[PDB]
Amino acid sequence: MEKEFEQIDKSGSWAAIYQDIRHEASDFPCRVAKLPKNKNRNRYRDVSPFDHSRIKLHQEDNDYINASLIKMEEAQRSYILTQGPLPNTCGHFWEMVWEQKSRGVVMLNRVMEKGSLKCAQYWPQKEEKEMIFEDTNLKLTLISEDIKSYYTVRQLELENLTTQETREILHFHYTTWPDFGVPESPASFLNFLFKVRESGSLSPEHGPVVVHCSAGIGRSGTFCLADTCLLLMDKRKDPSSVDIKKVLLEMRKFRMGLIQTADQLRFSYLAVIEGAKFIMGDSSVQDQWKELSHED
Ligand SMILES: CC(=O)N[C@@H](Cc1ccccc1)C(=O)N[C@@H](Cc1ccc([C@@H]2CC(=O)NS2(=O)=O)cc1)C(N)=O
Repeated sequence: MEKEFEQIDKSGSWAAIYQDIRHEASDFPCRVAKLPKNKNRNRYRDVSPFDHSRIKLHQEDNDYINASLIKMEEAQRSYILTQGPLPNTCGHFWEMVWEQKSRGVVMLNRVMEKGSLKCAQYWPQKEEKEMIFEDTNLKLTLISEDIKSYYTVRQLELENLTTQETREILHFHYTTWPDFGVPESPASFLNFLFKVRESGSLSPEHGPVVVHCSAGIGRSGTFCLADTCLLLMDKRKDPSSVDIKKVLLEMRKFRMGLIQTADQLRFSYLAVIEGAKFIMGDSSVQDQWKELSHED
């Protein structure tokens, strides 16, 4: 992929490669997302979950949520990519986290971006102001948060009011990744991803991590593509066979539009090439990424 990257850069063909991918991308029915009754459960009329991979709420009322299960078989990791919840779907969103047994939530957007609301304020900002979602009977409380220069890690307590159970949910919020944009640098991106990895949120012992931005495809796709590619090059006899474009197409079989710009695709290569340094044997890179990320 490194020789690929150079040749692509050299030829100034990113937009061409990326466009080929959009052309080859799977096209699956999204009937349920399109039902008349779910119009208000969709943030963007053009971003919908495929029927075969959509996450189903365990409610007879209406089991719909704009969320997709990206099940990467070879990499042995699953991710749920969903849109930034709407004012009326925050209860659904947390019902999904409970039901799917997720341990962590990765937010890659801010609620307001470029003067526009891109996602509801679905978690409490103040410990004393917990949130109650009456429709799904859940309760969410902020226990503590650890704010860094470009991301914030929150410790939340989700309580299922019906069953009296409590679970700790880790919220990993990347606050400076712009819409249709790319992280500041590969190190800052990788320092964030590895933070998520180290927390244990991505382990098979837990349900799929929930990843989202505003539409749940651009930034979310980038994050997931890099993570998956890094797992692949660590599992394969030949760490060089990993084809980023092929992996992305694999992911697009579960949710549409993953990776929204040719530059986000380029950034994914950069991110994976650098991350490979850790995969291939040198753990020191991690410590180096933290320095370059300047989280303090
Ligand atoms: C109101 C609305 O849905 N507007 C639609 C346009 C539309 C489509 C069909 C009919 C009428 C209007 C709309 O803006 N959709 C958005 C969908 C969309 C929103 C946000 C992104 C973001 C890009 C990124 O890097 N991260 S992300 O949160 O996935 C990516 C895609 C768009 N196309 O930009």
